[PDB]
Amino acid sequence: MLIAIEGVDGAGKRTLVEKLSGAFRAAGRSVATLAFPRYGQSVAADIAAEALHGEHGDLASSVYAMATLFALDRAGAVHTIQGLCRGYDVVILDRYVASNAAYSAARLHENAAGKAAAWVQRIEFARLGLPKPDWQVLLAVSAELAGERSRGRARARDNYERDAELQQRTGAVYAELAAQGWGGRWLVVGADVDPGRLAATLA
Amino acid sequence: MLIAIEGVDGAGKRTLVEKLSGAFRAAGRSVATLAFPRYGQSVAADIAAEALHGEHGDLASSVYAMATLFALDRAGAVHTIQGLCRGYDVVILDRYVASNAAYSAARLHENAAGKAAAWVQRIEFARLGLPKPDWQVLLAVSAELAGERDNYERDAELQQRTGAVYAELAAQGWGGRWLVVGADVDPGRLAATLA
Ligand SMILES: Cc1cn([C@H]2C[C@H](O)[C@@H](COP(=O)(O)OP(=O)(O)O)O2)c(=O)[nH]c1=O
Ligand SMILES: Cc1cn([C@H]2C[C@H](O)[C@@H](COP(=O)(O)O)O2)c(=O)[nH]c1=O
Ligand SMILES: [Mg+2]
Repeated sequence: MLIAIEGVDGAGKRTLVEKLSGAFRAAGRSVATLAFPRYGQSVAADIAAEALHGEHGDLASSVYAMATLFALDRAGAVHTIQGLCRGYDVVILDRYVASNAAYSAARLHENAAGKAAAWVQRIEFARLGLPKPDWQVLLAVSAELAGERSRGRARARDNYERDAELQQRTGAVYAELAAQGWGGRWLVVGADVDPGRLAATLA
Repeated sequence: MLIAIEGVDGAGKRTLVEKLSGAFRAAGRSVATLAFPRYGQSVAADIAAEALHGEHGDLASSVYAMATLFALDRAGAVHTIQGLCRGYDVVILDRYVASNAAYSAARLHENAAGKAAAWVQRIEFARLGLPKPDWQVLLAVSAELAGERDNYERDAELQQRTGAVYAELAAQGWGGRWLVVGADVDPGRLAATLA
């Protein structure tokens, strides 16, 4: 059971993942969680983070270069994810493939029907062989509240987080992805969602 | 001993790799060779080539992104390089870390003493762990002779400036000692000089 948690920056994903893990375990299911990008476990991830903070020359200026590094990070995580799914009943991922599609489209002012979304789909699911998630849960939230959360919980904000319009468009692209079942079945929830009920719903 | 053969497209690196290897073997030394980018064996390498052919949107428009891909390709070969270095007296690499410094600087109109070349050293050698070559052999060729024999290959201006950064990397001893040679260099004398 592979579950992916998606959403904009400051949406509260970490928290949702926490509550959901407990609920699942409460219902006796073994849970494992993994977050992307894998800071500290991937050079591709680390360079991506440093790039979002202005480092590495013109790296961050390329939408596809950034998407590639995140995709390369997940690719190096294929055996890790398969290993988790084998050792636990529920594997929960804080951010996954859909993140790349939502942000890349948003940075290019494209929607779910744009080239970037389709490109991410082919690259990660078809070529890099990333395991399709059984569930993609979009934690939808107020753009203002999310923006403020990042501002408060800030370590300094990167170039994506300081881009209020990028965040709004990313929220919108996410909604389109969820509505059309991009990459599988989605579940849209709010911050005030009941863990136990959500868990019972997903599993 | 780890040896890297550097040079622009059309310099004749493969031929030199072949001759130098035969020379070392004749001198009673085992030799293994490896070529970069590892097209067909690396995803980073393949995406880079594809990007150089107009694929993957705006990826190729970024100098550092392209540079990062070639470096990640080399990173994936560290274990292979370390295995060769343990098994053979001489390991010859057709294109290595200096290629990234040369092409990146050339794309940015920088010189061997600039930011990009310094960046490549900080990334590949220390962060990624690529062994620093004992010798970097530059098969120097003028733009005219090279021109006589993707986005990069098609750019003569880029090829010319790349040759220029190579000439400077060699003079400044970027990443270690260098040797400049021509496609007519005598294998035996070269092997004796590198021994
Ligand atoms: C995982 C991932 C993140 N991103 C974006 C979303 C975030 O702005 C940023 C970093 O991811 P994030 O999980 O927000 O990291 P941090 O812990 O540093 O806040 O990059 C992508 O564009 N694609 C991806 O595949
Ligand atoms: C290995 C490597 C190649 N390149 C380049 C030069 C070539 O134009 C292209 C592919 O190399 P190739 O022609 O030897 O197969 O990528 C870099 O810019 N940096 C590197 O580190
Ligand atoms: Mg974030």
